[PDB]
Amino acid sequence: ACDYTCGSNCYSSSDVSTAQAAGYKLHEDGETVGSNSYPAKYNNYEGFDFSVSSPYYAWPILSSGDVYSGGSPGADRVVFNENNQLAGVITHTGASGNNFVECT
Ligand SMILES: Nc1nc2c(ncn2[C@@H]2O[C@H](CO)[C@@H](OP(=O)(O)O)[C@H]2O)c(=O)[nH]1
Ligand SMILES: [Ca+2]
Repeated sequence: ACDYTCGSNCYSSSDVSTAQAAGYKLHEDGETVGSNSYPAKYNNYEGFDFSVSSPYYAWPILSSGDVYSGGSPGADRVVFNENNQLAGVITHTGASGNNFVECT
């Protein structure tokens, strides 16, 4: 079963931890990759009910299993905070415009 389901993409907790670790590392080094400069600040316009405190940062999680290194970020993102705590997993899939919805 999927720990997180983003559209047709299935993710396990291990997939999320691996992606989060990569994104947090770049965050601590102040380095960014991709046209959207990930890891990027996530303002939570959607108003998701995250249990951990902000600031939040979004980092792409890929359905291929590989860690994001630039290029197309796809539609899914892992959101983490300054303490390297997981806030949630979100996606543009099934969301209007440039908004996000949570993966179930
Ligand atoms: N939907 C959404 N986009 C945000 C938020 N904070 C920052 N953004 C950024 O703003 C852009 C959308 O206006 C997003 O790019 P993306 O659409 O390429 O993912 C994303 O990087 C937020 O809270 N919600
Ligand atoms: Ca996987």
